[PDB]
Amino acid sequence: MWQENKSWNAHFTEHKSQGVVVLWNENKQQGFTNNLKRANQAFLPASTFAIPNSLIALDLGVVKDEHQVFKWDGQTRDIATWNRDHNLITAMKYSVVPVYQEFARQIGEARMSKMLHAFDYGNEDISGNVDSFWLDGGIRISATEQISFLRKLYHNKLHVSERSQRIVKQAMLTEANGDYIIRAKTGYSTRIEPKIGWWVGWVELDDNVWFFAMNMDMPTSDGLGLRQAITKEVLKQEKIIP
Amino acid sequence: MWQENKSWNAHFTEHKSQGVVVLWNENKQQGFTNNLKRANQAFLPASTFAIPNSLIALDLGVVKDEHQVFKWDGQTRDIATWNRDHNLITAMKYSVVPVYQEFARQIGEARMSKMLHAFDYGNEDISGNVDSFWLDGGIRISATEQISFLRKLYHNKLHVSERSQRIVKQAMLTEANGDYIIRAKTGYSTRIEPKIGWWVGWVELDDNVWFFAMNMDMPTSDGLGLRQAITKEVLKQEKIIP
Ligand SMILES: *C(=O)[C@@H]([C@@H]1NC(C(=O)O)=C(S[C@@H]2CN[C@H](C(=O)N(C)C)C2)[C@@H]1C)[C@@H](C)O
Ligand SMILES: *C(=O)[C@@H]([C@@H]1NC(C(=O)O)=C(S[C@@H]2CN[C@H](C(=O)N(C)C)C2)[C@@H]1C)[C@@H](C)O
Ligand SMILES: [Cl-]
Ligand SMILES: [Cl-]
Ligand SMILES: [Cl-]
Ligand SMILES: [Cl-]
Ligand SMILES: [Zn+2]
Repeated sequence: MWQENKSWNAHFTEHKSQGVVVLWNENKQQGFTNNLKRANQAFLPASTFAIPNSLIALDLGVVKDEHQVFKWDGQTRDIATWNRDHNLITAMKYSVVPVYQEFARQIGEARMSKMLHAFDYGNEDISGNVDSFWLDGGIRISATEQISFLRKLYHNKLHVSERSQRIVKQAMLTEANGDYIIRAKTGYSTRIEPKIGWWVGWVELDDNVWFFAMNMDMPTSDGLGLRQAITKEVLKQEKIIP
Repeated sequence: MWQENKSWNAHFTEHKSQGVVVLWNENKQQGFTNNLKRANQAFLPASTFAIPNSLIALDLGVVKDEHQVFKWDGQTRDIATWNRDHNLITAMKYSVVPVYQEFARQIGEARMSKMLHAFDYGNEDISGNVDSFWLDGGIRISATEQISFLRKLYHNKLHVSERSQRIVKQAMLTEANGDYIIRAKTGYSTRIEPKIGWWVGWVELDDNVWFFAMNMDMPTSDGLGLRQAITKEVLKQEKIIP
């Protein structure tokens, strides 16, 4: 069911990094990770919460479709890509928290809490601000729990409309070529130690789907690109992508 | 509305090719092409008919979803990738005609004809075999008419279910990265002269969509890569993609 491949640790060490990568082979129903312990340690989701947030906002009508413009509120913020108008697609690409904070406010505590339990998402705890608990509140999720959640979304098995799940998987589109499609979401948790980076999603092949969930210590922002780089090095090592 | 930029002809001549590239800027409602007349010249759609064929097959229940497997019929054909099982996604990726011919037969002449008129697709003429009319029958469509049809598909404004249009646009996914998304379908018409290549689809940017339809004379198969190459060289020249 679960095998620990410690050879993947070389990909972390070669970049002076530490963390965990979790892969799940959907065809054979087998999981693989370099660190079974960290694979099951729960962290703040941070921007990876964009996925369940978007599904709920769509299903409840808070967002009509992927085209609806979310106008800038005027306030100029630290990340330049947030200082512009956005829709559901671009909000996910640039992890525009103000947009998702508005999503959560209109959803409300009671509906957020019920939906996350319906999703079986993480520790299902929204303690803190209804609109920042995924950044500095009580919600925690592990890499293996991210896989379980992503597998339901892939199969349209989440307790929301099929349309909601199709739209969010469209927004998750990150890379595509003749060899594979990657649908994924990055995360960068800074408000509580340990500071970590996330990359969760899956790789679509012609005849299989490989889900992945990785997190790594991120004491500084210069190594953010290692989230994708280390994951792809493991994918390349396992001959899942060329 | 329309503007002719004859400088793009260099991209055809430098490859000893002739053809047309038609671009449509969705935000500005403006069109650009190297050849206004050939932009309106109608040809057999060939494999680009996979788009309306898939929409109809989905809307009528011929195809249940993008996962339904269509078993290889055992008949060994010249294109190896056709000699395997396929779903709606890999059927479009590998242009598997036998799959689409099975689609057409189950749709029927009467429903095929009614839907192409509802789609306002080309000259709406299905004369010939119900399972080969887009290959060697009477249907004809121009590059500008392809854009007209694709614009309706993008906006979910075709006379089919929204789910049907979302699934087909997922199957059209051809390339994606941090700069753009290309949803498109290639074509290669070899049954009736003149032999031509097609590439129709659109480029998704953060804040705009650039629809494109190109076709070119294809006397020899070694030029098939020029369908994408010439299109991307024009896209680069217009600073649409890096
Ligand atoms: C979500 O976790 C946070 C935001 N998400 C990300 C991320 O997933 O990378 C960032 S960092 C952002 C991405 N690249 C930008 C950059 O370095 N430059 C443009 C120079 C910054 C956000 C912090 C959310 C909690 O804020
Ligand atoms: C459709 O027009 C025909 C098929 N479509 C294509 C095509 O769009 O390329 C081919 S060629 C085949 C599939 N893609 C491969 C390719 O482009 N190269 C590797 C060069 C090989 C078919 C002929 C249909 C009517 O047969
Ligand atoms: Cl933040
Ligand atoms: Cl699992
Ligand atoms: Cl998609
Ligand atoms: Cl053929
Ligand atoms: Zn060239």
